[PDB]
Amino acid sequence: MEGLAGYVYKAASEGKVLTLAALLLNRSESDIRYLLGYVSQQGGQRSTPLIIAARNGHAKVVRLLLEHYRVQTQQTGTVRFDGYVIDGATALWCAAGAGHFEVVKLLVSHGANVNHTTVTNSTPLRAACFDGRLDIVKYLVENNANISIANKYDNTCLMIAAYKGHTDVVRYLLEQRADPNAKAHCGATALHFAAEAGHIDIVKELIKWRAAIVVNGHGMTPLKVAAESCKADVVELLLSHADCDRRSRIEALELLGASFANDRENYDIIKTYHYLYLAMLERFQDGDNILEKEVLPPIHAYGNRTECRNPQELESIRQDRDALHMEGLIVRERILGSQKWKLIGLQR
Amino acid sequence: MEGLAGYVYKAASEGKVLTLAALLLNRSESDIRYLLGYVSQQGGQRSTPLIIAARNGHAKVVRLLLEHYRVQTQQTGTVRFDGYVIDGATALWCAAGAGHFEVVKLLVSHGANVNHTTVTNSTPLRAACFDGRLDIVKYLVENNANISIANKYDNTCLMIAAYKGHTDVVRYLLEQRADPNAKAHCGATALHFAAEAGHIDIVKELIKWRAAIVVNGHGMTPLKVAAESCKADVVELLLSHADCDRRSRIEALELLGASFANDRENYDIIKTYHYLYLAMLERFNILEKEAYGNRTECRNPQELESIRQDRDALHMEGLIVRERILGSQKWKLIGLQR
Repeated sequence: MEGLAGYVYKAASEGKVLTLAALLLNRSESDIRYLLGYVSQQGGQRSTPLIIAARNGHAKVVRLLLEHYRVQTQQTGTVRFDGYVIDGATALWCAAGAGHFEVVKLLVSHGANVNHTTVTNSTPLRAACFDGRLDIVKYLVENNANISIANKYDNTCLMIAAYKGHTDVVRYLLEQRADPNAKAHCGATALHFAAEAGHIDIVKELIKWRAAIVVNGHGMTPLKVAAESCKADVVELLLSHADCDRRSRIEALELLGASFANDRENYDIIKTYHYLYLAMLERFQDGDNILEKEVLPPIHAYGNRTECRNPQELESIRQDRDALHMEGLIVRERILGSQKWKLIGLQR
Repeated sequence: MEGLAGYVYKAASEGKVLTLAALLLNRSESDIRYLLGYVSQQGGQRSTPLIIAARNGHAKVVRLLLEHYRVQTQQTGTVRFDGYVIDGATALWCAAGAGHFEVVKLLVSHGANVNHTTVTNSTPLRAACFDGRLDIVKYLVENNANISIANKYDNTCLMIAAYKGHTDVVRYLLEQRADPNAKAHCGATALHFAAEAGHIDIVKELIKWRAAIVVNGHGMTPLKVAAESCKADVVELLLSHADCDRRSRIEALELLGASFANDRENYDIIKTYHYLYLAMLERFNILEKEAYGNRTECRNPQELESIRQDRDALHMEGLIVRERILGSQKWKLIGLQR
């Protein structure tokens, strides 16, 4: 009966409804309950015939197990998604993460908990916003998915939708009273992830929904992380949308300019100089009260190398591909004072 | 495990460095990024273990988190100082404000941005002048802290030092080429604040550095602000020291007198009559005076004498001349925050 569990999982995973039905016919429901509750290990995943079938889109197998062998939707396995290992995953969760709307439709109609949480505390709803499948998104919340359950890292459906550019999902969740101002563990809001990824449509949608402007846990506003991530269009939307002060306008322009320069041989030397110079023009608009650039402390000075402190010194290295890379490094340290921890919270 | 986060925060709170260091022994990298980035909500404050450590002076804990666990000095929180909510406060901003000197250069030496601005554009420099801690002030300036980074209401570190009466910090700032003539959103200069608070030693210093006596947002010179704040020492200095117009002398004295008669049940009628009586000592070519109901300003000294003991009529004469000369303070005070 041990290896009989080998053939049940094979037939369910491959979608062979007629094969699976034959292996279960005329067996005790002590053995039937044993076989459909067996957790197999194969492609790095531990799951039941219910889960692997749901994960693979095999609806006729899912319908057979649900309504004919009366399998509990509660059962949880551990699956692989986007390189991540996800413990405590239900068949509902897998189905929503792989875009199997009719697998999701069956499982719900047989009473599956659409708010069941993985060990990552990820929900079927979250798994669906990850992929931006708005049809599954609308259906789950229509069947009472809590749009406010964040993952272990306090990351929200709205956050990951905003990060991956799913405009339609972002707009929908806000219509469903999603909280615009929730803060993840790192402190970012949905506006931070949208800005950092360059999705200007979602930036517009977030501000039109009265999204608050805040700093994350490292002193960064959406304007600043948009500038560090070199999202020039977002930077120039935010440089006028709010009433950011003179100092905020200069630092965004300088962080933006510096961010263009990191791959030393190939960066656009024009756009680097262009945003660096626009900042100094602003720094010098009044010839009497000049916003002088801050000097680095002596114990952190870049040797005999100093930031250009006037328009002419900047024009002096305008064509020097290497000197402008040096400038960017100084500007970023003079302003910005890892990504692994922010990526793990954006996970499905 | 989310309860373990709070235990690490509690340890960094009380400076209990050793029970903290052990709470992080034998632990994953993913876990410490969770435990050392965890924003805990104690009271109205939101802060990480690095920040409340620095806010409470526990240099033992800050170096533990900085050197052993690679916590970035850019960690920002929200903290409560002097009744205000400060967003974007770094660990170095908190230590400079709560006067923790060896924590400050611990952080600065470890590369903490000395010119970090909070959401209110407050700097670690300003946080230290507010408290008048000259040793911390000079250490930041010697590490190139920009003296001219004013807060979002244009309040300079000179201004706050003057207002809070920190004399030796004022003159040190002026020795470092601080612009004495800078104006806040109120239109007020360090001289105005010093006058309003009555710090005669700082009022002397700004003149010694040739600050300008010009009007503010309410159109009032530091002379007139010192007299409205009932600061008799500095009004007498500002008249005597300068070339000041004679009408400036009738006006400063009259207003100084009227301003002592606010709390009418318990105020100095002796001082209210005194200053009003010197005002007409210098009027009565006799310079005459510039009608609410049936109550007009006192003309003759016989009229001022006839109410010398009427606690109420002097109060009314106060309100009357107070409006003749003049005719709010909330955004001035908000700008004077840390």
